[PDB]
Amino acid sequence: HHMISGSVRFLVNLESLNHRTAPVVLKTSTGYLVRYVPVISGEALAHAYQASLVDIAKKEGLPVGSLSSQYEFIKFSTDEALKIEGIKEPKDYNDARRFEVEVMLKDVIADVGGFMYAGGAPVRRTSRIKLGYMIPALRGDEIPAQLEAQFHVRFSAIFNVEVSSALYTFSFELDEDLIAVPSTFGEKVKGEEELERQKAKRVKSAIKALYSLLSGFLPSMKLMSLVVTKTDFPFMPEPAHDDDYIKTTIMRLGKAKGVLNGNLAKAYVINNEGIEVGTVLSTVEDLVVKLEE
Repeated sequence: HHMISGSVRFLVNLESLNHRTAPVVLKTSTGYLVRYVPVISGEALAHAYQASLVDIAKKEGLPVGSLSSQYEFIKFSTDEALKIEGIKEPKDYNDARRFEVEVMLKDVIADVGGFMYAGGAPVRRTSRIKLGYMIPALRGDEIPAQLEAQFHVRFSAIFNVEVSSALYTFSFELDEDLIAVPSTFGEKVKGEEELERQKAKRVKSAIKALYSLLSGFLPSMKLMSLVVTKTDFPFMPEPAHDDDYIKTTIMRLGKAKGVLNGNLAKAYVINNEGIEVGTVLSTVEDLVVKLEE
């Protein structure tokens, strides 16, 4: 299956950021030090992504559900939601596919972003868009000092932090070939013909929704660099911690392609950072257009 994956580096405004935290571990000469630093959750990123997809879908005439249209991504998770949406719950395990397809036909956000209905016969559709946590980018020759300069952490009277911005990174995976494809076991249902007809447009819209995550719910941030891959095998680029993450990504890309017997392995780069790369594009817009091809 074709997937689009990526690793991105953003310069984030600390005032705008400052509340989730996550651990960072430093190996010292006399042991390990664990400190918690501010992060942006994948859930927050997913909300921004899904809100953007709602706007695209409405512009493009794709179906969006009642609650999703209001940027309320309850997404068919309870009987109250189903009543609001006008969808009957699965009557048995064999009705799971009918239900999933009906939900997908009602709401492209539940298709691309997945959903989970808890009930008598539960149905879970995993998200085709997978967004990692956005955490501090651990680059350069003075990593622990930079963390101390940015955050109220000490790796060993209380004043304001020294600096005003920090580099952050996250990674993502979009399983584009699984968009509009049912995930539940069952015999074919009629609505699948209509999903097939809408698939190309749903995929394009999901790719377009990447623009607002990648261009910089979320704090003020500036795109520094990214590498985004297109593979016909599972692949995740290097996290954007080391400055050689783009170079290292291409190395592993080639190796994985051979190991997993792949036919497609394209890589696109945006570099507003001056880092070494070794297809370089100018803007996120140009990336979107290329990923749609």
